[PDB]
Amino acid sequence: SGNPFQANVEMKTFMERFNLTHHHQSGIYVDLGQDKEVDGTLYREPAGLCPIWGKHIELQQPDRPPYRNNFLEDVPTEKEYKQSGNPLPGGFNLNFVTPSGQRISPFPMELLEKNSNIKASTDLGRCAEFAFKTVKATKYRYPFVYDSKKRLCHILAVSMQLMEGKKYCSVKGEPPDLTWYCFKPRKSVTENHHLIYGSAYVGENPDAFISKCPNQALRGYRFGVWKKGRCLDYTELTDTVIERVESKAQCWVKTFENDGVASDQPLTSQASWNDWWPLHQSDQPHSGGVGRNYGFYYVDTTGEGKCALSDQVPDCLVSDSAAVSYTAAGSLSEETPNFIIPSNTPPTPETALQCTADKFPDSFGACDVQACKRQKTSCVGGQIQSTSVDCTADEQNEC
Ligand SMILES: *[C@@H]1O[C@H](CO)[C@@H](O)[C@H](O)[C@H]1NC(C)=O
Repeated sequence: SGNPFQANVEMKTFMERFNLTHHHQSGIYVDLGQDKEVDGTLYREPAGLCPIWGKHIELQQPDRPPYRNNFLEDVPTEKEYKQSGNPLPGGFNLNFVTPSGQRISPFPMELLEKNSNIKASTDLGRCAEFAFKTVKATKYRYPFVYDSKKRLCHILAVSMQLMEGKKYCSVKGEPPDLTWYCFKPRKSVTENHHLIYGSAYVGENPDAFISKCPNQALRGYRFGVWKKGRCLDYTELTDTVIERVESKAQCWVKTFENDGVASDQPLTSQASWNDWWPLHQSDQPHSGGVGRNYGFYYVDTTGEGKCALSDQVPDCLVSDSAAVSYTAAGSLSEETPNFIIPSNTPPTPETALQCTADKFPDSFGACDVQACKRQKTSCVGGQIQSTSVDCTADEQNEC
């Protein structure tokens, strides 16, 4: 009878957007899928094509001045690090100033929107284009953070994303001998949803991410894989991790902070006070975006908020009007926000899940005799429905 989310061009192109292995093509928790040579040494470089919503690097600095514990503060100056002693004060922000003595980052969006050289149609893409178009003279492309609330575009001099261990870096000052404070990738239930992280390469095709990335939570559907002639949401799969959550927010954080998330990160040196970029290592992994990136919040039959998490690139959806499907790349929110909608170039449709009952009639599958359930695909108040129901009484003789 067919997988309905595949028996259509419109469906296909739409299910493709959640496929992070396809367009994003790189680590999400850590993103370092490319190499680039600078001053004769080979460094890792972020390369993912998709923007990562809510992602910030949490620092672990001492809780005393001069330490701000915010990665959007400037990379420190030599003088500032002379004054502070170990570990480094400051944040990850590029702090270069042009010859004119004008400042690179953070850079105002109002300036970008009125620049012809900036050919992107959306504010997020403009920042991205700017990241991509601006790097004593190198070919390295810094990753960037768009502060979408302050409309400032940040270029990040530091590409490192994760450092831990008493062998590498200090935590809150301890041990006190270490040059670097530790830091990791974070997503928070409450903090910083308005920051967007990305490799420069989001900017090469500054409009592409609009339809090739899973930017938003998908409200009212669970990620699923087509099997045994029906859509199996992750709960029905053996490889899936399921964790009890208190709010749909924790689930979303989990799709990004779980152990299996696409990660391009066992370092082999104490970074110098000045090494803003990971070194290329012989055995470095490139995830390509393969990972436990996918997940949804649902409530089970007993009233519990749960969180299914899978590494299976989904190819069908199970309707569940309470559910929200998250990935590592996109936002908690499910509303297209103003900064990825052209300022004007008409918007690109996703009508892939709109329907009428007349042109979209109840279609039933054959009986999965192992689960004694069958696919039913319908249209209810203008939206596609996809669930696994009871077989007929007849078919039941076979389970
Ligand atoms: C996702 O994309 C990759 C590479 O483009 C592909 O090999 C894989 O089959 C895709 N997974 C799907 C469509 O479920």
